[PDB]
Amino acid sequence: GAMWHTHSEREKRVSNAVEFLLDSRVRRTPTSSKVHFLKSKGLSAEEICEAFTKVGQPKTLNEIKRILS
Ligand SMILES: O=C(O)c1cccc2cc[nH]c12
Repeated sequence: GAMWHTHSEREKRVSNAVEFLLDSRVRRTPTSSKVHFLKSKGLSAEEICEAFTKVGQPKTLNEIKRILS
Protein backbone atom coordinates (compact mmCIF):
# COMPACT_ATOMS: atom_id res chain seq x y z
CA GLY A 1 0.00 0.00 0.00
CA ALA A 2 0.85 3.66 0.67
CA MET A 3 3.19 2.74 3.55
CA TRP A 4 6.53 1.62 2.14
CA HIS A 5 8.12 0.81 5.53
CA THR A 6 11.45 1.95 4.07
CA HIS A 7 13.20 2.23 7.43
CA SER A 8 12.26 -1.18 8.78
CA GLU A 9 13.07 -2.76 5.40
CA ARG A 10 16.54 -1.20 5.41
CA GLU A 11 17.04 -2.32 9.01
CA LYS A 12 16.14 -5.89 8.06
CA ARG A 13 18.59 -5.93 5.15
CA VAL A 14 21.46 -4.77 7.35
CA SER A 15 20.63 -7.08 10.26
CA ASN A 16 20.30 -10.04 7.87
CA ALA A 17 23.67 -9.04 6.42
CA VAL A 18 25.29 -8.90 9.85
CA GLU A 19 23.99 -12.40 10.58
CA PHE A 20 25.37 -13.62 7.25
CA LEU A 21 28.81 -12.12 7.92
CA LEU A 22 29.02 -13.75 11.35
CA ASP A 23 28.31 -17.26 10.09
CA SER A 24 31.21 -19.60 10.84
CA ARG A 25 31.80 -20.75 7.26
CA VAL A 26 31.00 -17.36 5.72
CA ARG A 27 33.69 -15.75 7.89
CA ARG A 28 36.28 -17.89 6.05
CA THR A 29 35.25 -16.72 2.63
CA PRO A 30 36.85 -13.65 1.03
CA THR A 31 35.40 -10.17 1.30
CA SER A 32 34.63 -10.14 -2.42
CA SER A 33 32.41 -13.22 -2.15
CA LYS A 34 30.54 -11.74 0.81
CA VAL A 35 30.09 -8.37 -0.90
CA HIS A 36 28.78 -10.01 -4.07
CA PHE A 37 26.37 -12.13 -2.05
CA LEU A 38 24.95 -9.16 -0.17
CA LYS A 39 24.61 -7.19 -3.41
CA SER A 40 22.60 -10.06 -4.87
CA LYS A 41 20.25 -9.80 -1.85
CA GLY A 42 19.51 -6.16 -2.65
CA LEU A 43 21.81 -4.28 -0.29
CA SER A 44 23.27 -1.00 -1.41
CA ALA A 45 27.00 -0.39 -1.15
CA GLU A 46 26.39 1.74 1.96
CA GLU A 47 24.36 -1.02 3.58
CA ILE A 48 27.11 -3.54 2.86
CA CYS A 49 29.65 -1.12 4.31
CA GLU A 50 27.49 -0.67 7.39
CA ALA A 51 27.17 -4.42 7.94
CA PHE A 52 30.95 -4.89 7.80
CA THR A 53 31.52 -2.16 10.38
CA LYS A 54 28.87 -3.74 12.62
CA VAL A 55 30.71 -7.08 12.71
CA GLY A 56 33.91 -5.30 13.60
CA GLN A 57 35.54 -5.79 10.20
CA PRO A 58 35.22 -2.33 8.67
CA LYS A 59 35.69 -2.01 4.93
CA THR A 60 35.86 1.35 3.23
CA LEU A 61 32.99 2.37 0.99
CA ASN A 62 35.40 2.55 -1.94
CA GLU A 63 36.55 -1.04 -1.37
CA ILE A 64 32.93 -2.19 -1.61
CA LYS A 65 32.34 -0.19 -4.79
CA ARG A 66 35.53 -1.53 -6.38
CA ILE A 67 34.40 -5.12 -5.75
CA LEU A 68 31.00 -4.37 -7.30
CA SER A 69 32.46 -2.66 -10.37
O1 LIG B 1 22.32 -15.37 4.69
C1 LIG B 1 22.61 -16.02 5.72
O2 LIG B 1 22.25 -15.71 6.88
C2 LIG B 1 23.44 -17.27 5.55
C3 LIG B 1 23.75 -18.02 6.68
C4 LIG B 1 24.55 -19.16 6.59
C5 LIG B 1 25.05 -19.58 5.36
C6 LIG B 1 24.75 -18.85 4.20
C7 LIG B 1 25.09 -18.98 2.81
C8 LIG B 1 24.49 -17.96 2.16
N1 LIG B 1 23.79 -17.17 3.05
C9 LIG B 1 23.94 -17.70 4.31
